[PDB]
Order: sequence, then C-alpha cells, then structure tokens
Amino acid sequence: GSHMLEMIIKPRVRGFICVTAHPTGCEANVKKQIDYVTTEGPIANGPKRVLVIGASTGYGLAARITAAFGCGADTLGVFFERPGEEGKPGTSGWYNSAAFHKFAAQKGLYAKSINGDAFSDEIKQLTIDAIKQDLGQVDQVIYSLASPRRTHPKTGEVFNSALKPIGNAVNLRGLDTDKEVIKESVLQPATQSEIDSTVAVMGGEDWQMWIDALLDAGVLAEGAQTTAFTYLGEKITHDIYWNGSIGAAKKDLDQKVLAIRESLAAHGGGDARVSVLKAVVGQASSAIPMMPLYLSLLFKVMKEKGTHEGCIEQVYSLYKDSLCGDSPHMDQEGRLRADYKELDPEVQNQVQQLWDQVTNDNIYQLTDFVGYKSEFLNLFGFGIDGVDYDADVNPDVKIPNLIQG
Ligand SMILES: NC(=O)C1=CN([C@@H]2O[C@H](COP(=O)(O)OP(=O)(O)OC[C@H]3O[C@@H](n4cnc5c(N)ncnc54)[C@H](O)[C@@H]3O)[C@@H](O)[C@H]2O)C=CC1
Repeated sequence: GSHMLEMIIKPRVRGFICVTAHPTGCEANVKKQIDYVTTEGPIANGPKRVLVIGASTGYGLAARITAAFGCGADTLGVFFERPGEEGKPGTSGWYNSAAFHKFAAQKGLYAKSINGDAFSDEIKQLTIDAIKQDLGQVDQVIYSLASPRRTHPKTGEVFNSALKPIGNAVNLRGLDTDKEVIKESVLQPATQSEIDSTVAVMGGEDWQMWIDALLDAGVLAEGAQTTAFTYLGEKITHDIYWNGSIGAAKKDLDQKVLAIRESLAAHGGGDARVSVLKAVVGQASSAIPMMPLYLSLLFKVMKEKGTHEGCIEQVYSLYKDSLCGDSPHMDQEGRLRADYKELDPEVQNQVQQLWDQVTNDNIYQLTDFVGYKSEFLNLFGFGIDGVDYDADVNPDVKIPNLIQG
C-alpha cells in the first residue's frame, strides 16, 4: 500500500502558525509566480549569475523567480527549511524550492540550493564552493534573510531579535486571527540589550560578512550588484517598526550599504542598494498582531485603487524598474524604493481613517480580512486553483542539487 507512505494534507494552525504545507499547492503557487513573470515578459540587462540568500519563501523566492524566469539567470539559493518525512509535511519553503528546481530545469536554467544556517561561516564556504565549481562568479547577490535569531559565527552567542518600541511603551491595536477579535496590547520599550540583539540579527553585519567572504574568496564578479530588502511603512507602523527595535536594525542597513557600494563601485562599476518593499502577508505575519489588521486594511484600500500586489509583482518591478532599468526609484539616503504605492498619501489617509473605525463587528465590512486569510493559506500551498486537496500525496519531496549544511 503506497497509501501507508502518503497522506491527505490539510492546514493545521497552532495559534498563529500553520504547521503543515501542501507540496502540490506550493508547486502551483511557485508556478503562478513564474507565470506572472513570463507573462509580464523578459527583463533586459539583468544579472545572469545570481546568489539569493533567503531564497525559499516570500521576497527572496520572488527575487529568485524574477532573476531566473525574468532575467534568464542561473541561480544559487540559500535557505533554512525542513524536508518532508512520512506523515510529517516539510516546510512550505522546502516544497517551494523543490518546485523551483523542477521548473528551472524545464527552462534549461541552473538551479542549485544550499539548506543551512546562512549566518555561519561554513554555509558561506559551501556557497563559495558551489559558485567556483559551477558559475565561476556571481553578478548579483540578493540578501533576503528573515529570522528571529542569529548564532554569531565567531562568538557563538545566540542573539534573539526583539519586536518592541523604543523610548516609551505603546498601545498597539491588532487582529488576533485565531479568535478573530480586534485586540489592543501594550508593548514595553526595548532594553539596550534587546536593541543591540535585534541589530545583530536583522542588521547589516551578516550581509557585509557575506560580501567580504565572496570578495576574499574571489567569487564576486568585477562590478557585481547586491541589495538587501527592508520595510519602512508609514506612520501607523512607525512606533514598532521603523522607530522600534526592528527599525534600529533596518537603520543599520542604510549605513552598511555605503561600505558595500564602495567595494563594488571600484569593482567595475558595481552597485549596492537597500531596497524598500511593501508590506505583504508572510508566514509570521502576526509576529506583530498589528500586521494582520494593517494588511487587511491595506489590501482593501489598494484593491479599490487597482494597486494591490504581492511578492512577485513587487520584485519583478524592482528588477525591471530599478535594479536593471533606467527608472531607478531613488530616495534621499540612496535606497531603491518599490513601496511608493503603499505610501501614497491618500491610501495611508484611508487606512488611517479605517484603522480608527474597525471593530469586532465590522471587520468584514471595513477590511479585506477575507483576502488576508486566503493569501495566508496560499503561502503554505492551500486554497490554490487546480489542486485536488482530496488526493493523497507523498510528503517526502526530494530536491536534486540540494546541498545539506
Ligand atoms: N511584509 C514583509 O514581509 C516585508 C519584508 N521585507 C523584507 O524582506 C526580507 C524577507 O522577508 P520575508 O519575505 O518577510 O520573510 P520569509 O520568512 O518569507 O523568508 C525568509 C527567508 O530567510 C530564510 N532563512 C531564515 N533564517 C535563515 C538562516 N538562519 N539561514 C538561512 N536561511 C534562513 C528562510 O528560509 C527564507 O528563505 C526581509 O529582509 C524583510 O525585512 C520588506 C518589506 C516587507
């Protein structure tokens, strides 16, 4: 009985985390993103050898798809995901990457991946080894890691990021997606240890270590380009994000990009940019219970303007308009901006007005909580058109050219 080794996979939510993922739906979700890119069409003058650090979900996956299927790039991806086992579905990023390798091969594109802690020196060395064997050098490095923790590669100290305001405590309104209630909670201000730790995790040091490793090992091409992703948002999120602990980390990136640009700009006119992207649903949205509410409002407002987008739409335009084209959406500290439609004054004014009106009773009248919930499930391969969720699947989906760290 093959059925002994297969199962019907359904969403299982433990609080705010979906702990299952559907391999067929994840494949279909990747193909939907690829098909968006191929439908919008190729991007000229892009990189042809791309390293994506954090390439398995979210914005890093979108960059990997954009580079490969938009720019025709060979792509080496680094991520940290759990393979499937019998009776135990792997993480969505595992299945996403399996699909990516499948579709890349179909198009005659190289796809190799490294599964392991990108903060460590060993993973950096495995990545260098892979570039040397296969690509010689890479033309572009996407830095798209998101983690709540970082094990320092030298000291071994384990840093945990904090998601707190700075200075004063703040009352943050939010949406509990389990209870489906609007709820306010008071977050205490970050300690200095919490700030320093968040800067260590989501700051720019590891990005810098990556680039200096590739340079020292000589696998960074003359003039190569590198970008790290960031979020600024608008006032509604300023207290906890931009001006809070995680914002102190993102502020470390506007400093680090300058030293990185210095090194690349001497290397055949390469370039480096912090790239600012819009808010989207991700696996850990509810890491701030404010974000499900903000997203539900933002979605409705932007859908009414025809400007709602997800990861792949955002990153495709980042590549076509700014990383490769001559509409480089530059701002005053030299950041590439793709988030301008979210920050539109009238959008933010409308989101603000609705923020003050939303209650337990009018959530579905005032917000796109429906859309938030659907896009959340889509991350894990659920709710996808054309998938037969009644069919058995083997959760142990394997990936060729997957280097296990
Ligand atoms: N709304 C959003 O989610 C926004 C996110 N951003 C930025 O985009 C970047 C990606 O964020 P998301 O797409 O939200 O996250 P994500 O959770 O979807 O993916 C994070 C990636 O990092 C990888 N990763 C995590 N820890 C790792 C480790 N120790 N070693 C190797 N790989 C590891 C994961 O496998 C995955 O590939 C971040 O810099 C984030 O600040 C920017 C704007 C908005």
